[PDB]
Amino acid sequence: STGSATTTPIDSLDDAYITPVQIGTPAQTLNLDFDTGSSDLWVFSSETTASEVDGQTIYTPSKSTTAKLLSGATWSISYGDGSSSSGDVYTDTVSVGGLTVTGQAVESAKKVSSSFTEDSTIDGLLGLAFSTLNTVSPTQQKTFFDNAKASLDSPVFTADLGYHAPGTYNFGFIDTTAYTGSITYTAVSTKQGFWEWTSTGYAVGSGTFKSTSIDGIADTGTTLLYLPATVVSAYWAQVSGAKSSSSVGGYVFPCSATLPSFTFGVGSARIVIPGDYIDFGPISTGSSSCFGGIQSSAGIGINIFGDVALKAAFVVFNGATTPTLGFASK
Repeated sequence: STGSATTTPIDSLDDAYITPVQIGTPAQTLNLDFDTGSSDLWVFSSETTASEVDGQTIYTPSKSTTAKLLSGATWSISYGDGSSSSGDVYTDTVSVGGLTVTGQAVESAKKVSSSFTEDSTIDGLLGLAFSTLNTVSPTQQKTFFDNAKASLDSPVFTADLGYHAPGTYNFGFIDTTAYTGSITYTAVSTKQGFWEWTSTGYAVGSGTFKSTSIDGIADTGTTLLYLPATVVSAYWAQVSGAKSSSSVGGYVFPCSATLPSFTFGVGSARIVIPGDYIDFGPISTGSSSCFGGIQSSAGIGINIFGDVALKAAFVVFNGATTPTLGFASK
């Protein structure tokens, strides 16, 4: 089997991407944030505290003839941005782009933090990291990809995120029309539960490539590109007036600037992030200070190849017995 679904930016900045997902019988369609940096499929639901729902579409398990309470199971998750959610668990039928999994753990939110409430466009998350990170207790649950893997034509999914435009998540096949050149594959460590790999270096604009190993995660659920402070300083030094602002929370730059590109290495190959992808617009409405799309990871503990980087590539998440990542230009 295969599946193919369009993913759409939630706003004009590509702050996140939503993909429609069918849950239950009859289908209830919710727009979920596919997140290769976590491993829980959770949804706003009829059980979510009413004051914490503000425009999201909810899953109502009592209206699904295939929903079953997973007795005793609870979940609770906290994300790198400080947001969180928690609740109980049902199993139900879940379909993405024509690919159907029966018995998928659907984690029903009883509580969500303010950032989720405040984002009316995201009805939940669909985790695509390794199932060892799944938070369901006392019986850890498998991700949608893990449950589908054996049925797929090939044990892979691909992320093809658009810049200010829709893109595609495919399951079970590699669309050879969706990229240019060849796909370069690189090793993955699953030791932290992430799609963790080592970039071979970087360049700023037309500058010379610096060969240096940068360990980080391919994370579709993180908006920006978070890299070591040395790398980020080298980037922003090429932008007149750019500075790191403690009050704003990162590097800002004059909105009048033209940003240079940023290149990252994948083995001997190179992925080029155009400068425009690094512009996240005014820090507040009407400001001439703009927020940068490349930020320091120094306070995180891990480097994160978020959407800013991944949207410049066609990315293969290869879930073979030894997982690997592939990147192609497009």
